[PDB]
Amino acid sequence: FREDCPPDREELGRHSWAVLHTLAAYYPDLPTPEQQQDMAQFIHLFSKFYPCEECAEDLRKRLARNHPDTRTRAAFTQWLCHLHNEVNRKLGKPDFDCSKVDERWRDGWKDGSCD
Amino acid sequence: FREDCPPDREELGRHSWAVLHTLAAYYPDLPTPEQQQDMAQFIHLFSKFYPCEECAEDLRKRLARNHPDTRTRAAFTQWLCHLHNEVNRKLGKPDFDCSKVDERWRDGWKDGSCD
Ligand SMILES: Cc1cc2nc3c(=O)[nH]c(=O)nc-3n(C[C@H](O)[C@H](O)[C@H](O)COP(=O)(O)OP(=O)(O)OC[C@H]3O[C@@H](n4cnc5c(N)ncnc54)[C@H](O)[C@@H]3O)c2cc1C
Ligand SMILES: Cc1cc2nc3c(=O)[nH]c(=O)nc-3n(C[C@H](O)[C@H](O)[C@H](O)COP(=O)(O)OP(=O)(O)OC[C@H]3O[C@@H](n4cnc5c(N)ncnc54)[C@H](O)[C@@H]3O)c2cc1C
Repeated sequence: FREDCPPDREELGRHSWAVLHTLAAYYPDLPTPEQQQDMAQFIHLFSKFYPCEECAEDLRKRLARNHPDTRTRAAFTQWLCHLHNEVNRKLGKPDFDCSKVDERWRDGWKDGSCD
Repeated sequence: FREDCPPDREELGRHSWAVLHTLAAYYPDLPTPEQQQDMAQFIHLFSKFYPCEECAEDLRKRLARNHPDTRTRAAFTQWLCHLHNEVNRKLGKPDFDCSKVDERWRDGWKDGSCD
């Protein structure tokens, strides 16, 4: 019941996926070379400091198997959605439909259910 | 009432301070030179992509005025608490007592109110 407590692994995960998907949703459609480098490196550095060891190793192996595609906002928001679905699958959670990621993390649902 | 909606600036901020303070709380007490460099750069890259423009410019000016101290976990968790209090003050919110940051973001309150 006490809200201002350290978050657990699941709470830290929800915070972290919200931060990552939100950063992705606003990344440029046409990023410069340096922004593309900087986002890849951000993701790398995120995985280095993520404080759940099991999460982070798993994750660093995932990233080795599937490198951040930061060429454009489309590629990068989708890449990150595919990444997050691998973690969902690993954990027995259903796939998120990646075609909804702009709705979910930038624009809101088209039916107006977020307004 | 619909929970799976894009977060607003305040919601994105709570997610983001939770992610940052949590990363800090678990940073090493004796980080290697490369970890020290990597955390400074992480913070820099975070400020580059943070998607609230007003938040980010403000923030990039703050960081120019007061560089991330990543020499140790003590210095870095405190630095980040001081940073977050400047944003609190800017916004008319009261100071967070930085002496509580291990309790709040790693260990839980000493009275056991998080157990
Ligand atoms: C980088 C990272 C690695 C992690 N590794 C582990 C691990 O190894 N083991 C472990 O137990 N936990 C791990 N976690 C935590 C875990 O993924 C969940 O965050 C936590 O279990 C809470 O799950 P949840 O059901 O609340 O939804 P979350 O997975 O946290 O998702 C939050 C919301 O995002 C939306 N969403 C779901 N999937 C996608 C998607 N593919 N794309 C866009 N939006 C989506 C949905 O609205 C969902 O409610 C990791 C978290 C992160 C950020
Ligand atoms: C980097 C960054 C820059 C931002 N810039 C702006 C801006 O320019 N303008 C704007 O309107 N909003 C900005 N925000 C959002 C803003 O700071 C708040 O997150 C948002 O207004 C919600 O505030 P809150 O009252 O819910 O608590 P938050 O400030 O989000 O804090 C969440 C919790 O952290 C704990 N806490 C509070 N202070 C500290 C501290 N100093 N150290 C450790 N723990 C603490 C408390 O438990 C608090 O409830 C920024 C957010 C971030 C992450």
